[PDB]
Amino acid sequence: KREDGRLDHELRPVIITRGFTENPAGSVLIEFGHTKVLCTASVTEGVPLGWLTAEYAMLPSATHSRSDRESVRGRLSGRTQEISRLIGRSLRACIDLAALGENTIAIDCDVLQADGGTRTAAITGAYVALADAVTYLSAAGKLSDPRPLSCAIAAVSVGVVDGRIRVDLPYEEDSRAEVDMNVVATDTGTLVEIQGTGEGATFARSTLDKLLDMALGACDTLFAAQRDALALPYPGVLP
Amino acid sequence: SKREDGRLDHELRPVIITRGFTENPAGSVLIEFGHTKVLCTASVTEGVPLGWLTAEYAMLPSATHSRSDRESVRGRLSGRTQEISRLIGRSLRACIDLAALGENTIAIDCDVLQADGGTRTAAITGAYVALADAVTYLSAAGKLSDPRPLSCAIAAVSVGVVDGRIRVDLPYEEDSRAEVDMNVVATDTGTLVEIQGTGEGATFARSTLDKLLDMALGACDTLFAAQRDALALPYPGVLP
Amino acid sequence: SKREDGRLDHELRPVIITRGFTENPAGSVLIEFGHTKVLCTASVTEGVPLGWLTAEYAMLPSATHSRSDRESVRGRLSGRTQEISRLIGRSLRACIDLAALGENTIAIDCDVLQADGGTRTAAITGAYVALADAVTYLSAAGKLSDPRPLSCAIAAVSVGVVDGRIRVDLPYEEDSRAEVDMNVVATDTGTLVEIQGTGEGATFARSTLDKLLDMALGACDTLFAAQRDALALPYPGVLP
Amino acid sequence: SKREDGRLDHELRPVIITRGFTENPAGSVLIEFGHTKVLCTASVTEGVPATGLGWLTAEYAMLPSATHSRSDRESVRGRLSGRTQEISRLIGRSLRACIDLAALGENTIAIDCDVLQADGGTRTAAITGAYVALADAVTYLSAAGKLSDPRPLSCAIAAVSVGVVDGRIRVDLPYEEDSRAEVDMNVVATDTGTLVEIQGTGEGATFARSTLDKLLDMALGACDTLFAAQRDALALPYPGVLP
Amino acid sequence: KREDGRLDHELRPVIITRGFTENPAGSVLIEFGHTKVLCTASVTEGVPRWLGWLTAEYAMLPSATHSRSDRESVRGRLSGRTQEISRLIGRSLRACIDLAALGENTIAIDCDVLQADGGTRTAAITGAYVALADAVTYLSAAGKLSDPRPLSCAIAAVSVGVVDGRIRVDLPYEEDSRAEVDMNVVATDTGTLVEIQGTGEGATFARSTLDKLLDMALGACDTLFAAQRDALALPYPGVLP
Amino acid sequence: KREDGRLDHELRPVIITRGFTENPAGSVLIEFGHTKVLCTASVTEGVPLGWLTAEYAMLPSATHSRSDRESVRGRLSGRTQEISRLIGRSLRACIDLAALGENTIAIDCDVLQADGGTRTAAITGAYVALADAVTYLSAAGKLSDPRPLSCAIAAVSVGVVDGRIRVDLPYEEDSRAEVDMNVVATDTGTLVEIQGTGEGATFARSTLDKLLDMALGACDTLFAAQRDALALPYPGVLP
Repeated sequence: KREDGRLDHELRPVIITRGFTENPAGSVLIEFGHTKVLCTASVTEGVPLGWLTAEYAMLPSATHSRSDRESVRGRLSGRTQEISRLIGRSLRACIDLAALGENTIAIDCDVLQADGGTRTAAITGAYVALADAVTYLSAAGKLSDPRPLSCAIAAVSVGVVDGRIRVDLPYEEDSRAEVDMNVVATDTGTLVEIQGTGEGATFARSTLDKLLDMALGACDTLFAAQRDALALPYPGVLP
Repeated sequence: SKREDGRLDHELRPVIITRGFTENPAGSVLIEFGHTKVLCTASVTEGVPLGWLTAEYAMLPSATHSRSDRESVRGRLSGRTQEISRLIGRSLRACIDLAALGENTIAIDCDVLQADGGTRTAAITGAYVALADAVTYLSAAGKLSDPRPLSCAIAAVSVGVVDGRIRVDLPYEEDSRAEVDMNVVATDTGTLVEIQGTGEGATFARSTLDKLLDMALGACDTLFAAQRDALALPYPGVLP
Repeated sequence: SKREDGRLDHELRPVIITRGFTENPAGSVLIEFGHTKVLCTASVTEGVPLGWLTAEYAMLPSATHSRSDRESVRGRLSGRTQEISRLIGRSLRACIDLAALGENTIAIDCDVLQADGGTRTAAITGAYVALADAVTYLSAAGKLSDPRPLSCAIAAVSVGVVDGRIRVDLPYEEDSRAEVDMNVVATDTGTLVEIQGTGEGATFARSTLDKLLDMALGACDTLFAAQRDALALPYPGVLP
Repeated sequence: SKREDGRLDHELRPVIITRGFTENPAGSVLIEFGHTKVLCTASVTEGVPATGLGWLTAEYAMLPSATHSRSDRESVRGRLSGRTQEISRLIGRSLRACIDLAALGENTIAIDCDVLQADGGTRTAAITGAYVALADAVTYLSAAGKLSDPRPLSCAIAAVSVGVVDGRIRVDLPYEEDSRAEVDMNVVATDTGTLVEIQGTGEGATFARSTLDKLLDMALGACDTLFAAQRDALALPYPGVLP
Repeated sequence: KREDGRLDHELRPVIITRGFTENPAGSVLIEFGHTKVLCTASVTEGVPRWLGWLTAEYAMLPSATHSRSDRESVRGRLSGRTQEISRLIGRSLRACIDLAALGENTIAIDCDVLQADGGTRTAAITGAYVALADAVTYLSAAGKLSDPRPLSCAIAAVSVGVVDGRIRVDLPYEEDSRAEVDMNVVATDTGTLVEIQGTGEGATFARSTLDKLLDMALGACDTLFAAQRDALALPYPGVLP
Repeated sequence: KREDGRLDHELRPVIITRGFTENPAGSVLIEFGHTKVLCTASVTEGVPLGWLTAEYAMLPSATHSRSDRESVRGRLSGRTQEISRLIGRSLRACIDLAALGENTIAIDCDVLQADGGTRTAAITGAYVALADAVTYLSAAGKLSDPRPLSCAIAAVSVGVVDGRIRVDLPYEEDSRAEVDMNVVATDTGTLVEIQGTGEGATFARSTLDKLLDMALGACDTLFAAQRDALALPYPGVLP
């Protein structure tokens, strides 16, 4: 067994809390084990066909050692930009921006604690926030079509650690992985993206297929967790 | 007769203090003043630029009623951010013996998850508890030059004149109509630390100041008790 | 009994106010608090971004005893700068009826030519005189909805506990020793705008606060007089 | 052949590799994928910014006039675009996968990829060209006797864009094809039959796993041509005067 | 003889290649010996804040210098040298163009140094003019010109200074660093001056020296103007509108 | 005819006020007509052979219409950097940095009011400040050479306005000059730089002769003004 007592194919405990804050149309605190990310979906009137932007960031204290605030430093880190763009791509893949009307949805993912898999947790939670924002826009009757979402989005890290394929890697496993990867998938039997291979690793087709098989199994578990959380009543006051 | 949320003029919104909200920081405190939520962390490092303490305040884009642009993306800190950041630094350093801490550095981070008025005062109140936990952590690791670095407790609350009445801890609703606004920082040893941030366009008589101070200082006593209650619990994590 | 510059605890440094120091701005005021020299200007423009006023404070690199780095060259505004800039803007707006001004904008610039303590209080005191000249200018150009946009006068002074004594208008040396010190922003009507904390962070008794306010408000009276004397002269324009 | 430039779906644009385009850097390669043009240089430095292993960094930029309509300089805006940082990081990650930094010794190689003309596939061209520049930088260091081992390079790196355009799977997409593709991505591979990365590009889309397999098939088939083009160019004499 | 193999009045081999890239209306790779600069002219309709306008920007690729230099976009700011040279280029090119005759169109000039071995800004100006000409040719063929001949003269520039007690033109990096005094001279094919600038660090000069420097510089520009005409005599290498 | 009643070859009234502020070693308020520039020279304990650096900036209200503060914009204008570099290069031409101590002299030129010829005023004033800074340093025994200054620096603007050559152009003339430039010279019969200004224009060789003749005549007057002001005692003293 792993360090956290998990089996190789097991996700960490996933906790999805809708309406963690009240101002955003969507506000979801998602936890993959000790990894905690607050994902919000803010709605505005007027695009700059609707639009969806995505921004990812980590609180200075989220990491084991405190990192400098990017605002203080005066610039975004490369990693930040990389992840933000991944999230933006991932979410747009399952939303019909024409059915959204000329609206703008700003996705914000702020990591409160980082113990590996922060970008995949962020994507998984961001989708729930997006669902709530859409529910909100629907109530306020601002959607060109009642169902802009064509599929659900989830994501999970996967890699070879200690000679074995494992899913949802915490910090310690990730730093030890001979090959690692982030998989974004839909509940409608399709892929959205495979992202961010670990530094210095090259993989064979067979290895890719096995990594995908693992990740897709785990994603199914994520879709269910999302469905369970979304089955509850909207945590706020509908327009 | 009563405020929009049913409160009396002297009553604080419900106060919730959760220590060990995250594991990595030596101190991690989620504090809530009603709907206002601020994550307050205290990170510990060795060396300095006596020890030092620095503080940074920030608001998540979605914390406000309408999303605000991320400062890192905009490429600069807003004036509000530097004002409040410096306030927190001054306030906290007021009750620490940096000479009795070692050549260590405590970085205070206050990140607003939801803004509903009084974020900077909640931030200060929560930051003190985080600091206290950072001091406990340092103590266990045998890093202190003196066993008791903290010389007093810090707390803070907003006060103002809304509807011609002197009220404490203003939400956004009240704070937007306040005839006069401000933030008071005080110690649990009867002393003051700072009075700050008068509402836009607001002026106030000397006599009004004294009533505002009376009220604020009353609420702070409630805050110090809440802090003590929270700090009574065991350290919420693994200790060196 | 006597301070380094031969002053009593309650005495202000010699105050000099020179209007029309430059000709381009509607208001151009060189104010001096002893050795502290601040050029305060008021620029008038078309419309807002009810009129609006903004304020910006900055120190010339050579103003400080040891040359400080130019902010433009550094690539960022210091926190102290934004903090003071905001205070100046708010203070002035507290004694203007923007409606009486009509859609219009007054840009306040306070640039320190020489810093010897109390640069921000000098900047506020001088800025008001520049603002008055800006109003005078706008009136002559017949761009004012109301002839009397100014509802009161604004001045400010530093005060603190130095060498165990309550003292007003602290120079650089006294400021660095100050056990406690602050900037009091007052109106000539009899109200307060702000009491800005400044140090690294300190605690003071409420009775001490009352003393500090008492002396500070007295010194401001002297400042309001200096403002009137200067403003009693003819507009150094450049009349429209 | 229903492609704007006359190509079949599986065909690469004409590839031109010119080594020693400039003479100051240890490696300097102008690479062309049809009308796309990228200058890929490799500058060598003594030491590293601590264990005993060298380092390789990568930066990618587009000249203002490279795009169809002039774009503003990032230096003038005072900010790096997310696109720039994204590509810069991928290039460095891709090249490091085939270089033994220990066997390299404590030397640092700086890869710079500047787009002179942009007509799609600029980051895949950048990667493909950067490897040749890297190889030349290694030849330089080898001759100067600054290597802990004579052969730090364990494989060759190339990349090509692939996607679904006009309902067909196509490789090496120009500007116009890329801007209308249902699905598109950049495949980075080695010449040892392994994958380095599959970089998603564009607005965002979903694709069946069977489609991915087809995309990889054609992309990897195109990379073989790229690997041969790199070989043929490197078979020429070193354009500079090895120490 | 110089370490170059050149005489004191000799320019390094000059190469001008029009249509190096296809996207810009004008695109010229110019080489003063080992110095290589890509000079582009991008046509835009309309005007900034405004007669038409011309802007100029100069930059060096990190590897252009002997030791790789930091990318300005990564630094987070332009260097003073960059803005100094960018402005010099803008003034120089606008001096020989009638922006009225150009209509309300904007020409953006970009000079990116691929390899630096002295005289990069002068090479940039010389190559930029050729690109400007091609841009004017483009606009004409499109018809978006108020007057068929907005160019009133040809612009060229060269470096010159006193090295080892002798006056020389087109200084490489080598001589550039040993120069008692050196500067950049921009001139027209009419024989008039456009600008003299960038005196070497810590150097002063008598008017008699300045006159010697200018005479030398003007001679060299004659050669440059010939090179420009030769290159511009070839057909437009792009695909006219 | 010229607006202010000046002939073509004469300067606006020049006023030089040393010790305008006390903190810096050299502090000079110089005025060319209505142009006012505060030129200071600050000393330091080292360098980056001594060193001299210069910075020029304009107060927002210095111009007819307020200009944006550069620190607020977040970047230096090209004009600012162009002039800063010119000023530092000019002053360095007449000082033996080796003769100077192992110290730096930071030159700051801040324009209080701009009515044309700010940069030539800045240079002309900056030298006087530099002089006082040298006086200060030698009086502190922190100089290696009793006389680091090998010459005096002064500058004036010259151009063609209304078809005729004129010296020291105010704003109204500068904004309509066909040809325009700034001449930096020494008091020892040499030149330092001829900085082109304006939008850009050509001028004949013989025109350059006329421009320099008139400009160099004006500079002599400036050299006089500098001498007279430096003839007065140093305000402050240092044993």
